[PDB]
Amino acid sequence: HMIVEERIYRIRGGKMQEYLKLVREEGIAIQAPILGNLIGYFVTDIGPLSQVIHMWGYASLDDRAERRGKLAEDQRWQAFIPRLSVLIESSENRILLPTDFSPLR
Amino acid sequence: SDKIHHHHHHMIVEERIYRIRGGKMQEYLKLVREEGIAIQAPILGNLIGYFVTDIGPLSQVIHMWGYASLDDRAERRGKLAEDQRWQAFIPRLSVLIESSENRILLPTDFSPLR
Amino acid sequence: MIVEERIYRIRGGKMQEYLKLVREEGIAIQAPILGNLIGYFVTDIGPLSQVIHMWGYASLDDRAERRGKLAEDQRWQAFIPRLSVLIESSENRILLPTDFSPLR
Amino acid sequence: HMIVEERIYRIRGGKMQEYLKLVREEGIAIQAPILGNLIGYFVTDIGPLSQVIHMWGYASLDDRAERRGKLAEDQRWQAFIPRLSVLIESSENRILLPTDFSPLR
Amino acid sequence: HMIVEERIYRIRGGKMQEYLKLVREEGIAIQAPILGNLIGYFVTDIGPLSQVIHMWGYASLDDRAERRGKLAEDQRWQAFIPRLSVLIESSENRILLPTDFSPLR
Amino acid sequence: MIVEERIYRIRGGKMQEYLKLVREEGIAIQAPILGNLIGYFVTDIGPLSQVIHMWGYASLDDRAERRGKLAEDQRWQAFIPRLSVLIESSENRILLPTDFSPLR
Amino acid sequence: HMIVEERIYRIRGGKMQEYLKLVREEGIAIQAPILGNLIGYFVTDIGPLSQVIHMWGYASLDDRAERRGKLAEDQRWQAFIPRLSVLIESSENRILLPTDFSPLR
Amino acid sequence: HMIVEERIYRIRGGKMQEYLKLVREEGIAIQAPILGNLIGYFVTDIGPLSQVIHMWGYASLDDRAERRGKLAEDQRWQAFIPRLSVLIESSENRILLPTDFSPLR
Repeated sequence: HMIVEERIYRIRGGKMQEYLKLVREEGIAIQAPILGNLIGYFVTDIGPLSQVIHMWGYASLDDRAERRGKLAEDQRWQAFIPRLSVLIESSENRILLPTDFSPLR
Repeated sequence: SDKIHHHHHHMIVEERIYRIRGGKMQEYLKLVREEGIAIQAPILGNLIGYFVTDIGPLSQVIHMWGYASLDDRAERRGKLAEDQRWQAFIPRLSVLIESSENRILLPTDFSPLR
Repeated sequence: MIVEERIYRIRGGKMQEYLKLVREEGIAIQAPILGNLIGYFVTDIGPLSQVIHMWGYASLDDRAERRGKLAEDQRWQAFIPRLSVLIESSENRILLPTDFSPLR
Repeated sequence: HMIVEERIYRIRGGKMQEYLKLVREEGIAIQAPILGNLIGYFVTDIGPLSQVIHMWGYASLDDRAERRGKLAEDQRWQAFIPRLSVLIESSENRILLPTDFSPLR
Repeated sequence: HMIVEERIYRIRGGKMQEYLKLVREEGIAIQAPILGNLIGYFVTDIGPLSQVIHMWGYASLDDRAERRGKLAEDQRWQAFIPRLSVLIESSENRILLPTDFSPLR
Repeated sequence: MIVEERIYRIRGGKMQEYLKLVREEGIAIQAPILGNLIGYFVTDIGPLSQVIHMWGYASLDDRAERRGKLAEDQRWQAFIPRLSVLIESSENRILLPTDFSPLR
Repeated sequence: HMIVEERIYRIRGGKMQEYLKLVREEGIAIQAPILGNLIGYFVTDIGPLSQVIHMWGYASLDDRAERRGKLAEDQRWQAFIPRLSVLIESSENRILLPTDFSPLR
Repeated sequence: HMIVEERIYRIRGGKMQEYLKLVREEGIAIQAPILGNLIGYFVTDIGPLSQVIHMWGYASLDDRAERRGKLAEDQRWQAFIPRLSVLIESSENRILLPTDFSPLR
């Protein structure tokens, strides 16, 4: 019943530490409460490089939309997200459905 | 829900991403459900998640594995290759896989899973 | 309203076969259940042996519910394996119409 | 019969709302009458992100060429398009032929 | 002004010589008179491998559609193409517009 | 004979500037030294903001020598930085015409 | 002087061991003498999977052309290659030029 | 056995010679001792272009992780790497396992 969103960003060359600092020090404190279930947050060591992956869990897809909606209109997030966006070269996401044998489910 | 940490333990995460052959998803899943994960998990030691993509690249499976180091990973993946039940199991699974790739992810110090 | 874009690559030589299956059996089953087929296309210039189809929904919940109904439908279950063997690759995405999209 | 051109653009990080404002307030009023049959204009929510997709109907490809050539010589479009273009990281297109069971046909 | 179609096929591993034989001995003799203007036909030696590229000249895209439609209706092509298509793992095309300094224009 | 296909993606908005540079300055330096320009194209349908140019050579050692001469040419060293800044990505490949290829 | 060719293959799922068995026991004894300078032969453990990479050293690309010609025309190679090819899903290559600070050069 | 890492970078258009100057004159002297086993360093001439490839041999992935840790911490490297990184458009790595019949193994 739970769904997982995987977000995958390609960060501009040289800007990774900048990106992590903003999220570590400001972004995540705003975003996590609202979205509700940060599962994990990663920087790739082997594979595609200058890559961050974050996973978020949700009770449903319309719970997701409601939460993501609340985030988009949060004033602090509105101030924050333009500063992060300028460091992102490309992004994509996908909806993952856990199997009945997934520990995250 | 929330996680709570008091001391660091070093951990890496492997993401494996397979494109399954059209028409084979339920067969792939059934093999893993009924046989493979019961062999695989105890040996590799820390399964994190196992997913089928609903929006994105389709006929796609994604699974995550926690390890202490990359040598620990190598040690455990070598035990798995060496396991007799696995040797009989993996050829039946591998034939259903069109493509595969993996990568090593390092959790940030603010990752709940870490 | 949201639009799901599904994009399939079909096995070389099997395009007419795929379309025949959909035309004569699949779309009759699929369309009433899913509700709102927007378009169904074969690529002529671009990635080739490519089929693209678009479906409208009220929400992602609504989509999930309808597609679950489709997965549970006996005719679909008998049909989809014949179609799946012709699909070499597939992907999809969710599109939000802008406020100036004539389709919105 | 009718053909559909699908145009898929990757917009620079943080510039999506800027891009939309230009199209909403200027571009589309110029472009649409000349090109003739705007079918749809979308932003991707799940999949490749910071992506816009727009579809244009034409009676034939020679007619597409005539109309896109007209657009390119229009003096308002010339003044407009460079302001849009600096926000586009990547672009591509394709020619879709509707099936006899496509509602859009 | 002329247009050029570049068609790009990836051939199944081990099937190249078989693919080339079919085209050399059966296909191209049917195909070229009907499409009208075969420019070049190539096998990649360095790059994506087991790849053939072939380039076709047309006066216009409507002419292309008219000629490609005739090819599709031709009895000999219809008995032929299924044997070639089974060898094609993947395909794509694009329409190239020569520049005013292009030797081919 | 060998054909090299070079395929460039041009930064958004910079196409006309790329073509102007090559038209008025670049190709007059380049073609004589490289020796056999086959074609030069802009993609209208497919990957966009895309330039494709084809070059004929007697062999790959000849190519290496000729592209070597080009990179040492004073005029070309004065030109190429202005062109190069406009190219967002690039790739090339070597194509061997078949025995039934008109261009051979 | 010396050029490097990097060949990168994707092997059909489940066929890796069979592919290496063929190359180890029959292929490489034919191939390597004729091509002259096998630098290295690898299987990918992290990255794109079910992937082999082999690097060949050549004095020049004309010498490569001549030698690859000889290989293609070799009777032993001709008996061997079809059996390997059936296991190859896709392939690609590129020419690498060592820098003046490359130990391999 | 020994493991090989292949690092593959796409360099910004027009910045290649600037990239090589930095590595040739400063970077490689810092980096090669600390990592210990530079196999090769290449620029692609035919294939994906504006592409740099380098290879590093290691005894183990842990030993790799230790040496990359030392490399990261090195103060001369911290001053160098931001200057190189600004020229890199994208990067990726993979771990290769030499076959038992690879000369490099």
